[PDB]
Amino acid sequence: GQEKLYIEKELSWLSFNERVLQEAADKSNPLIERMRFLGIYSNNLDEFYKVRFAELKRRIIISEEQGSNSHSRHLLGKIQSRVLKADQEFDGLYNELLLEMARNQIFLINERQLSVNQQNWLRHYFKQYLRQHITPILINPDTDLVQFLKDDYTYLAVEIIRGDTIRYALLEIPSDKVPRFVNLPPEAPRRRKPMILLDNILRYCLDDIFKGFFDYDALNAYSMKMTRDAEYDLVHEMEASLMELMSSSLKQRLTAEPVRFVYQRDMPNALVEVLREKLTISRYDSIVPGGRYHNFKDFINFPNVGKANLVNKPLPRLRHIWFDKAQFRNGFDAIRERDVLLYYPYHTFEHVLELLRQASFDPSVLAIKINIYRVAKDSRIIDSMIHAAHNGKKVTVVVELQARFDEEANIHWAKRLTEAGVHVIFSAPGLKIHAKLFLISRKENGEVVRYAHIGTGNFNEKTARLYTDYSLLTADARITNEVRRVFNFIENPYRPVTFDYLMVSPQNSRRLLYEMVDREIANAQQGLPSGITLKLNNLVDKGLVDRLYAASSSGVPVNLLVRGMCSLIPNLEGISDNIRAISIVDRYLEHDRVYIFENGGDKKVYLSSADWMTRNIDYRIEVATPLLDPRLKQRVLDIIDILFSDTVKARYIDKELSNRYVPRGNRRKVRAQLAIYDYIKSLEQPE
Amino acid sequence: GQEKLYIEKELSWLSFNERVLQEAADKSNPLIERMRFLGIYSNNLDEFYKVRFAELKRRIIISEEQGSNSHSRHLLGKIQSRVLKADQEFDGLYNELLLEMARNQIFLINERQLSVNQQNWLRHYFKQYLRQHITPILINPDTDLVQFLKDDYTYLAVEIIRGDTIRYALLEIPSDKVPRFVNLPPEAPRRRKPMILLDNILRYCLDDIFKGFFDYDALNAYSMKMTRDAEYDLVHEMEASLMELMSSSLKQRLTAEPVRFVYQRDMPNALVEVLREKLTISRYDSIVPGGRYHNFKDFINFPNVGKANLVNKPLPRLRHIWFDKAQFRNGFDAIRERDVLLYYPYHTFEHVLELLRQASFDPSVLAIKINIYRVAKDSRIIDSMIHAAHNGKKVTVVVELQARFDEEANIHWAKRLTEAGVHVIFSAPGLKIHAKLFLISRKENGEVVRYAHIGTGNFNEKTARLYTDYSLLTADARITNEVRRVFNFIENPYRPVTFDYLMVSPQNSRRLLYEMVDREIANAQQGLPSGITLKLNNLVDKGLVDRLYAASSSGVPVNLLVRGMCSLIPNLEGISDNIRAISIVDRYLEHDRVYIFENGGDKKVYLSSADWMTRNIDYRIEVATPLLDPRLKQRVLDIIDILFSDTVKARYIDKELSNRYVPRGNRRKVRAQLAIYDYIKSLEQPE
Repeated sequence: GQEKLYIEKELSWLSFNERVLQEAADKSNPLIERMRFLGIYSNNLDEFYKVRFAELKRRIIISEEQGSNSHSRHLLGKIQSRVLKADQEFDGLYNELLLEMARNQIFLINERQLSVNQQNWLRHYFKQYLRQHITPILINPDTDLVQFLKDDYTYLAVEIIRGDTIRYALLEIPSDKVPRFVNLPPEAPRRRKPMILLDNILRYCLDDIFKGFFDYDALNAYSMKMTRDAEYDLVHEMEASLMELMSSSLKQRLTAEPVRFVYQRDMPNALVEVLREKLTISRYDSIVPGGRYHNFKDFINFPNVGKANLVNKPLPRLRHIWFDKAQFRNGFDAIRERDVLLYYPYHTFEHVLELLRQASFDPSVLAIKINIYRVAKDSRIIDSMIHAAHNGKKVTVVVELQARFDEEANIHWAKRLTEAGVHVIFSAPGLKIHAKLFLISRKENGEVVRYAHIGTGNFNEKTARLYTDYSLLTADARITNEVRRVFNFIENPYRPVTFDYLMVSPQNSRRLLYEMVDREIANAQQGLPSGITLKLNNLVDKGLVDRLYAASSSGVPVNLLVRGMCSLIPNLEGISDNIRAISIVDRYLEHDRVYIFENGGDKKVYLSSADWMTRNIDYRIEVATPLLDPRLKQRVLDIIDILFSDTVKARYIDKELSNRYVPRGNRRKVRAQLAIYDYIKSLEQPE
Repeated sequence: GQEKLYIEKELSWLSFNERVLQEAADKSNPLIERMRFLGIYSNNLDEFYKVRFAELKRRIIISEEQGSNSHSRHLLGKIQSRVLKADQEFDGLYNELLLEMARNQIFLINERQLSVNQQNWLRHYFKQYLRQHITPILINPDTDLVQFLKDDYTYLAVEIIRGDTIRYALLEIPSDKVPRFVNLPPEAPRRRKPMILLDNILRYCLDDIFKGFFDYDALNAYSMKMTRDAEYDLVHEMEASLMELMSSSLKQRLTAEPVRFVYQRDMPNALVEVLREKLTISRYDSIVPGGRYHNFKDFINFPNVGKANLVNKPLPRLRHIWFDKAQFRNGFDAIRERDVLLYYPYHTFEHVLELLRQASFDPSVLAIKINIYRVAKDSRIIDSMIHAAHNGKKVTVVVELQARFDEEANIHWAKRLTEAGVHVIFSAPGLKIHAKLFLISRKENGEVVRYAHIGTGNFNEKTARLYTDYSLLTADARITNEVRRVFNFIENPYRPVTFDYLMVSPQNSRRLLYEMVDREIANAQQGLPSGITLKLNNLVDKGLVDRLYAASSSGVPVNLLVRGMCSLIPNLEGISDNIRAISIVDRYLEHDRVYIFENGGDKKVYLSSADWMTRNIDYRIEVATPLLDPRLKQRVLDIIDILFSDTVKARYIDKELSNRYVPRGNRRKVRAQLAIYDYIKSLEQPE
């Protein structure tokens, strides 16, 4: 190690969540929206430790065992140094925001700050609404918190003192059943909006919770929280001579998933100890003191007790007028006529859902093939496939059984189908189909005509609204056959398969990408117009990054738009002098990755679902589509223009991880995510 | 057969549901409440055919096979003659009520009566809300409605006409997902409240549902509904030499559960035929034409678009102040102090639920035994038993696995418990524990003290509110030990067991009842004061009835209050000259049966859960409790007084099944179910 050629993705990520914090600070966002961001920020860091950080640990360990060769503990340090520095910054904001909220007449107060009236109000409220959910868990020598104790929940450790006697009991903050923020009755000026945390209501009612059956001189409560690291598995597909030589002392010290125990700073050491034991806090397990509150994630639902101004105004999802043209009898005619490209959340997912409902009873529809990844809870699509089954249609449904977090939510999504006449097909052990396709075939007088759907993100009717994704609808055989192939590839991957238009992970990808970059590089070494323009969530894969460094050094211009991690360092004398990269963190979540290559003058524009990360190129099922229709190719190009024209949310990506905001020169003030809406909105104006 | 000594229970029942209809007619009830009654009436008759009537069939058949000896087909006739006569009466009311509703500015109109504006309104409404739930089921030669077709749902059979061509398709009225009554926008006077049936919206949009993929000159829709008879099993416990000799032609013709097919009168015979087949309508299956609408049961939720007046005013459930007395530290002290008797729905079930939540963490609570019959969906009691488990408490839970209709809802209520430390105990094949007890033991300084709960109805937190039930809470060992025994009896019934205070079905009952009646009879044949006063839901059991006839003829006075069936004929010269019986059908449902015997002068008062019906005395687990506390014994006596003092809802029971209303002589105007409230209300006034 000498002069960083790339940026550690884990550090790049910290910087990414920091950009998220900038949203909490950014005064241009409504007050309540900023509060909620704090929740996003927290929930992210939460997943950071549960997954990505736990992953890094292992790698650094896997390194050790027999041959660790990366300045790992120097990175670990940098990591927690950025985190601590952040935590103190988080603390600043929360304070600032608390003040600001008060200015707007809202007051998040604690049990000690109650009025000699609200007190009597709470007690009543508690006995009439909360009590039933709050039942002491007694800590006895045989009680084994180990099991029944809820993972990631907040608990209140109660200290029951009677003389030199001390009994211990737990109180679960029921954040699931009851709202975590309760509005107290306005003391004097009816203007004020006072609220208290559910945690502090309990803290305030400890006596009413225990006096009925316990004798004590005093009661003390301290909060604590316990979290387990995520599940491992995909790291042995390299441990050739490693996992083989790897000693049992390391397999046990690598498989065993640790436990993090967090407790309020002033919890009497005796109680901490009591828990250290009851919670099997062994060697590899972590014990950390700190704070009265945990689960700041719960701020993602901070209610809004002010005027609408304090909250973002919801944009109505738009109908793509094309589907409505009276010259179209139905959805299949609209698509047969022209390739249709929808962009969520500006458009309603309601079209794809209408289409699928049609195919389920349209006499001409012969079959339907479609995959169920991480869709919305209890899909309305499932019901449709059932109808199609009941109406004939050869219905084929692929269900992957292990996503990133929405895994066990597709192990039930099956026994049902089969019974009605559906051919169900499960993905291998832990394989992820991050693409979301569906193929529909229908006898259109004599001939069979296939209509496919290629969706960059997933069928989640919840994902369309917080995420921005594409949805291509086509009858173009060039693309149609390719989707058909994809589904075949899934059912029988043992059989050789090739794709001429789609980029399919992990069949081509690497090859298909290297090859496109290598061509721009070629045209650049010939002085022709070249260009690489990517819009990804993460740019990390070693190979792909170097491939870009190469493009830059060969004169090829590269414009990146990565909202998350970016191990690529832009502006490196002789390495990446022609690579400009920014990040836009706004309301919505980018779920759509694009690829745009100059390819001489005839630009190739791909809509993908994969980030330039190793796991997305070589280990999961991903799909990227070229836009054969120049009309649609253009639309995507405009949108990408609005994006790179942002001067409100865009930030620079530098080898300094500064997250500075792109300055608006004499150029216009643009906020992509909003301009994008007006762009779409203008497309749906009566022809 | 000559001079009916008893009344056929099936006829008595028809008369009972007729009393229910009288509620729909009774102008003293708010308009919307009367509408909803029509639904009750319908839902009842619905269950009448699914169960009781299907049961009678079998008996009459079981009679046949080798030896049928009851004027069965003479009864069948009487049965459907009362039903037809009723149906025509039902029709009258509905019409009258429809008129009355209009007077109040409400108009339930059909698709043909829409305005040339609401039409355009519906279509829009349909495409934006209903469409997604309405997907044509195409009827093809291979389609087998047989399976996937929903039982008891309403379907619209659509006729697609194109030349001399006719295609058939089904449309399911989605009463489960969408409200069955939609409010249309007021045409001219803003006063009017126009609404249409969901069935008729479809009927009106047939074109918008099919034009997209079908070519036709016309579309016709006709409603139909299919119902299956309930499940059989408890009739072979007598077929000694019967079931044995019984021929396979009868076991097959007796087990096989028929299917009832109902269709709109004018459905083209071709379509009826199409369905006769698709629906495997075999021999024993029933096919019946009639009406545009089915499922009148859906009227139990008829919305109220008028002023509160049109709906019954909800009485707030009262706290039993006794549990609140400051001299009581907790629930166990209130009960240890005095036997506590709660009467629902006047009181909140909230006490029993508070008590159970305490026992789950009260250090002195050692164990808890309790049964899970037909409780409310996802019990809050289950969670409590889990805590108790987690807190030590030897928790024992009995789960019967087959109730009358809430059966499979207790097959899941288990795997959960065991895991946490709960001793689960399942009831035999099809055994019903219609009692609802729980025993709690707690070390009260040295000694162990048991507190039991004896509930006449079930733990259903839904049942407490439409039903009127008792709930006795006591620490009296005389009763405590007896409950303890009950639970033991359940766990090990193979072991001999005896009860000295509780009436337990089917251990004593018969004996315990015969014996009490026989004693009054004795005191009556000695000129002493005797009396039998029952409050039941049904008085049918042969033996018990004759036992009463005997009491009457021996001079013993008998006062019956049966809301449902009553095979006993009151006022039979020389048979039942001293038996006065009435029925009160009001808002609430009687789920509390009492028993009261004069017993010399020292009256015995029992609170039971069993009706005087054979299945409740000899085949199910029932529990009746004597009221050892004279204070509580008195309260029940007052309530029973208010009841028999009713002169608003009380009806006479006669051998004419006239359902005449008890006339208010110069006596006061009383409405028990309301007076009962004021009685309780007065008991909870600050001491």
